[PDB]
Amino acid sequence: GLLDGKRILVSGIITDSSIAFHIARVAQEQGAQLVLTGFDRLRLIQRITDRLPAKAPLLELDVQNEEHLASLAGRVTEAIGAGNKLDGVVHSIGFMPQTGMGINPFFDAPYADVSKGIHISAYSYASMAKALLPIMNPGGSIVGMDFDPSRAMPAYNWMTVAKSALESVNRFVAREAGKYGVRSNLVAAGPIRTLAMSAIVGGALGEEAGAQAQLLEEGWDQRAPIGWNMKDATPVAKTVCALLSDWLPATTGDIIYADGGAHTQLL
Amino acid sequence: GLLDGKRILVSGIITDSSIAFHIARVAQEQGAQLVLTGFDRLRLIQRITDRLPAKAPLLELDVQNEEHLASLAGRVTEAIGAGNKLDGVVHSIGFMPQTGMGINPFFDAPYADVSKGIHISAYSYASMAKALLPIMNPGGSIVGMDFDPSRAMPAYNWMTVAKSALESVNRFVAREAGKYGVRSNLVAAGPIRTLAMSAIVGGALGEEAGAQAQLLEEGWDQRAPIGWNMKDATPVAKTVCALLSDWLPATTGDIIYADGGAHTQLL
Amino acid sequence: GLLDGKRILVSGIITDSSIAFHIARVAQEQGAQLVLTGFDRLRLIQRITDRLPAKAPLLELDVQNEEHLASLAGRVTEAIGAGNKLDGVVHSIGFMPQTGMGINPFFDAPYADVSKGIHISAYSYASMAKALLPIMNPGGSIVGMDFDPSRAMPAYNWMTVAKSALESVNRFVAREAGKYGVRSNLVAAGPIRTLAMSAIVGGALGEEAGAQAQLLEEGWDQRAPIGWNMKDATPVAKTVCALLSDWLPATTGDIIYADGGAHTQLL
Amino acid sequence: GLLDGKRILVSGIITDSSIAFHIARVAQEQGAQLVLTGFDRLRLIQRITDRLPAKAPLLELDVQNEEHLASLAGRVTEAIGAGNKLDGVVHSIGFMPQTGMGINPFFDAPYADVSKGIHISAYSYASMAKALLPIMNPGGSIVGMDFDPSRAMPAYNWMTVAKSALESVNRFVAREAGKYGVRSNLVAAGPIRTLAMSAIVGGALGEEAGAQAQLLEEGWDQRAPIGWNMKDATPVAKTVCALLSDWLPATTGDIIYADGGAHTQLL
Ligand SMILES: NC(=O)c1ccc[n+]([C@@H]2O[C@H](COP(=O)([O-])OP(=O)(O)OC[C@H]3O[C@@H](n4cnc5c(N)ncnc54)[C@H](O)[C@@H]3O)[C@@H](O)[C@H]2O)c1
Ligand SMILES: NC(=O)c1ccc[n+]([C@@H]2O[C@H](COP(=O)([O-])OP(=O)(O)OC[C@H]3O[C@@H](n4cnc5c(N)ncnc54)[C@H](O)[C@@H]3O)[C@@H](O)[C@H]2O)c1
Ligand SMILES: NC(=O)c1ccc[n+]([C@@H]2O[C@H](COP(=O)([O-])OP(=O)(O)OC[C@H]3O[C@@H](n4cnc5c(N)ncnc54)[C@H](O)[C@@H]3O)[C@@H](O)[C@H]2O)c1
Ligand SMILES: NC(=O)c1ccc[n+]([C@@H]2O[C@H](COP(=O)([O-])OP(=O)(O)OC[C@H]3O[C@@H](n4cnc5c(N)ncnc54)[C@H](O)[C@@H]3O)[C@@H](O)[C@H]2O)c1
Ligand SMILES: Cc1ccccc1Oc1ccc(Cn2cc(-c3ccccc3)nn2)cc1O
Ligand SMILES: Cc1ccccc1Oc1ccc(Cn2cc(-c3ccccc3)nn2)cc1O
Ligand SMILES: Cc1ccccc1Oc1ccc(Cn2cc(-c3ccccc3)nn2)cc1O
Ligand SMILES: Cc1ccccc1Oc1ccc(Cn2cc(-c3ccccc3)nn2)cc1O
Repeated sequence: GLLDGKRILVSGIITDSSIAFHIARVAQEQGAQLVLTGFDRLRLIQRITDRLPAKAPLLELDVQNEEHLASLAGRVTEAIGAGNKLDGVVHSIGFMPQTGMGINPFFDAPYADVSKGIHISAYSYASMAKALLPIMNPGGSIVGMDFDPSRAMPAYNWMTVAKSALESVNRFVAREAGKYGVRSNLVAAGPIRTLAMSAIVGGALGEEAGAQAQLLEEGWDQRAPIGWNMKDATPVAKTVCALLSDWLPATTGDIIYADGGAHTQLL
Repeated sequence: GLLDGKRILVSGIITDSSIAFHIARVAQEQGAQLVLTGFDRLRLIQRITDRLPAKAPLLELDVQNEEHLASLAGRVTEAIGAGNKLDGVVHSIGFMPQTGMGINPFFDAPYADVSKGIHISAYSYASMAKALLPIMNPGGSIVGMDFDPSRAMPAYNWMTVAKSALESVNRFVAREAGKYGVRSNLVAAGPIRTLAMSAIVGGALGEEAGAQAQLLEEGWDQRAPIGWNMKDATPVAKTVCALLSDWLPATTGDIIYADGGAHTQLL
Repeated sequence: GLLDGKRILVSGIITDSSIAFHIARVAQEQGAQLVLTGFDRLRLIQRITDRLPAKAPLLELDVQNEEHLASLAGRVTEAIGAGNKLDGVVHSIGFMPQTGMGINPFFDAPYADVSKGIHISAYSYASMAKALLPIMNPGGSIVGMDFDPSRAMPAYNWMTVAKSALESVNRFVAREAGKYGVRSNLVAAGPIRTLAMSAIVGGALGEEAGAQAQLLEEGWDQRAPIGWNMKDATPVAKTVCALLSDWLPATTGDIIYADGGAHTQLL
Repeated sequence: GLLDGKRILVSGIITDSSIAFHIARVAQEQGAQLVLTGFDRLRLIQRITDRLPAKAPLLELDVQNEEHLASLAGRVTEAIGAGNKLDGVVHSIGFMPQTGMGINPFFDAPYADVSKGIHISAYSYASMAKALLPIMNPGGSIVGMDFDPSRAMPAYNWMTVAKSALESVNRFVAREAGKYGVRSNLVAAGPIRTLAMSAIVGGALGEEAGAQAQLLEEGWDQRAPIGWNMKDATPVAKTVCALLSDWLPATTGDIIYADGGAHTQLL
């Protein structure tokens, strides 16, 4: 059991296909005690989480609500029992208005919208560290989720630009985080079939949405030396737990690529 | 002459210390017929432009102003005579509330503020692109000003994150600018003491900021294999003018490091 | 146990301060049955390995010897018993003649000598993948030691170049090793005083070179957001064990930074 | 004219479709006094060099020839008149045995051949810099030819490794030419149909060469935001002149991308 002891916060669950779900599962399979946080559809996230191995707490956290952020360390400490601190925080959060995604012209998305995506997808990583680092033991990890925005691509539009700032924010978080002996990292996963995969990126594609298999399976399974599997999230979960473990103890402000090696290949 | 005949629009002039002032001057010397935009202190900017070698038109461009961007389309054409287009555009524009800068803590920066910075620092590259690309001739360049943000650093804080996104946006303009025959690039300059810079370097933004800003400005020259001068703005103006020219016709979505080679060395 | 049941070959031990030795000890601690290789002073190496927490077989491997490579495939299976195969291979091997290193100019190293360093430090990575992939299991892992050569530096000179090579070779091996079910990566470690290093650090390879040394070695702890101490190889000896394990299953051709996060920071 | 009165040494011409040939032509149009260096078939190079828009001195230079480099500064001074110096060096030199190219398996290229490949196409950039830096005026430029080696790719095999070091070397020539006030940069060009393309890459690629070649132009013009045409060598010739002129006066140890901007895009 790799994450034994280790109390870990885990945000961004919505379905049993949602990335955070498998991070949560694999964590529990390795002896982690969890605290999970939801957003908007709580009765529904609630139903989902019972499928996880252990009975685990569920806090509400709209990452745009300044009140939810203040009362966060509060609500958490009362869930793992005061005295005990957090060893891990997982940030699997993202949103971006459909107006700056897929076939909708890049120039046409308004800043009002792109701000919302950037607030949730990237800034919220720093605002969560503010909230949680206090209630964290030294040697514990923060892990956030990233998709390689280092090159531009069709569809991913303004979410590329957001994830691009996520990366930057993550290198500045690892400094504040290090003051407490805590690491801050992102995992750059390949594509995984989840809700956002199909609803956000999927719907904003419209007619040229048959692209999603050409582009993708082209840029990933074809490129990856060990193959990629859009239907298999356990790889990226296994990788997220490695950063939560003590086994990458000198890695911080970094990005790990769980993408089948596809960013290191051109063809 | 170099930019002979070409019609370049240049934004971001505020003083004669400003990067935009030099890009403008060096341009004019090479035969560029200009158009300028300023922001806020228009009468004060009017004074400074008359110091440039030749007289050039001046337009008001609040980059946050929805009206301005829209009419900007026309106001320019009315300024160079309809039946004439721009063969280049320079975006030397930037901002961040003294809270995502300096001694001011990284976490303390409110998103309300971090956004106002990003709106002006990064997004407005796409703003101007959509605004102006219709009145742009094939063969033209768009050149934005950038500061190497791939690594974190003290004080610069949320401006790094904004510059980090501005780079990602640059690659998504490159794609749309490509329709019209235009290249999109950033010149990553090293530091020049200006209105914005020298403010935080004297302790106005804290004594511990001006401290960390020495180590930067000094250690930069050390690394630069051909040296670095905070006071000479001419080489970056010269480099920006090279992209405006006919001489880099295979560069787009890309970044040119005009930093005296500093980013390539470790010590 | 982490490598519980895995049978890993570890090259490159020469003292009890070699990055190798620690990788091997930590690997043994986690339940990994081992096989080792040594070079040159084989008699003294014998002494060293015995101080390991477990008995391990020792093979001779002059990575330049085109014969040693040829038999190596077989000599190993002989050492773990036919019908058994390796679940991991480690490559902590490197060498550069004191002419492309130190007070010695960059220009003065002859190609004869530069090549020797490149044969042992870079090419010899594919050398061993060739020799060993046949006898490797699926799920297996290849890991070799890297030192961040993306930016140039004083003194390291040609070993810098040979790492830039080694980095590229790693991405190719990944393609070939992917055929057998095997990931191939590099742990990019910070500086460790491991004899090899600590030689130049005291004035052996010049006093001005040893000067430029501690400016790096200390410039590191300052940059590293969680700090970095050069006398402790246990953080990196673990990050190697992370890749050998089954917890990094989506990563190949990649480079992991166990450097205390100093490659992410500028200051 | 752009390079008026400047004296420039261009190596590695061998056809009228060689890249160094177009670099020569375009420089002369800008008004440069050239000095060329060929290799082996010096008499045939001579027939080709009269095709140039001017007459210019042609020397013999086997970069693998200890005598040639040794005499090199000599027979150059002699051919531009003494008291005069160089302002420009173009390094357009490359080679790798067919054994480490195309479909010829990667592990099977012997280090014997992989070494010759490096030395010539990589090391030689440093050994020429030594040869000429003495005889260069401050303000000059050394320029190399590079293919983007950051990600791996089919066929380009061990030549990816050479170019992968040709960069690491170029960052060390940068700081030794720093001493003399001279810049050292590489131009990463896109694919351009030349002799080497057809003989070494399309030669060691079997019957399926030319098929991958037609499919590369397509899948590059695609990725390029401003398109790309393999038959036109002009744009990369124009980019290398931009690096010789005064106009990128603060760019050294760096790489300029002349690929139509394809590396910044993923699809
Ligand atoms: N599956 C992919 O292809 C993929 C690959 C790499 C990285 N990512 C990133 O990793 C994460 C995983 O996303 P996913 O694939 O699981 O889709 P998902 O929608 O199932 O998970 C994303 C989560 O965002 C949460 N969320 C949305 N708005 C919020 C707000 N205002 N405040 C707090 N939470 C909010 C949702 O409740 C949801 O559970 C995201 O950050 C995403 O951008 C996804
Ligand atoms: N000073 C340096 O050392 C340096 C180095 C590298 C990159 N840069 C970048 O170059 C650009 C400008 O640098 P600078 O030294 O000239 O700063 P500056 O303060 O001297 O002038 C920059 C411009 O910001 C403009 N601006 C602010 N808000 C605006 C808005 N809402 N709408 C339109 N314009 C607005 C101002 O009007 C001003 O003219 C920026 O993008 C900056 O990040 C500066
Ligand atoms: N010392 C550090 O701080 C440091 C940091 C990052 C990466 N590295 C890398 O890690 C590896 C080893 O570093 P180290 O700290 O263990 O120093 P070390 O000298 O103790 O280990 C280097 C190895 O070179 C081996 N060697 C030389 N020629 C050989 C050949 N022909 N065949 C087989 N082995 C040969 C030696 O036997 C020795 O074990 C290298 O690849 C090196 O560049 C070292
Ligand atoms: N062909 C492309 O599209 C392309 C793209 C990016 C970079 N490049 C680079 O540009 C340069 C030239 O390639 P090219 O397209 O002009 O092919 P080319 O063969 O027409 O020119 C290459 C030159 O290398 C010379 N050469 C080979 N061995 C030599 C040696 N031992 N000493 C001195 N000269 C030697 C050749 O004789 C020839 O003149 C190389 O560095 C190459 O890798 C080419
Ligand atoms: C949570 C969230 C909010 C907002 C946006 C996305 C999102 O979640 C993600 C969903 C999928 C991916 C990866 N991805 C994209 C597409 C694709 C389609 C077309 C072109 C190229 C990529 N396919 N696989 C990354 C994500 O971050
Ligand atoms: C217009 C504008 C508004 C708001 C902020 C910046 C800005 O413009 C810039 C001005 C100078 C630079 C370069 N730079 C960095 C530093 C430094 C500072 C603090 C700490 C360590 C380094 N000094 N000089 C970059 C800019 O983007
Ligand atoms: C195995 C081997 C053979 C030959 C040479 C090196 C070598 O191995 C390494 C030893 C130490 C390092 C890390 N490192 C570099 C320096 C340093 C010195 C001068 C300037 C700036 C850095 N100090 N610590 C990396 C290595 O690859
Ligand atoms: C001078 C020299 C000696 C030896 C080898 C190359 C060389 O020079 C070059 C020749 C052509 C290119 C461009 N390129 C690559 C390939 C390709 C085909 C298939 C897959 C992936 C790449 N096709 N076109 C680049 C070069 O640097």
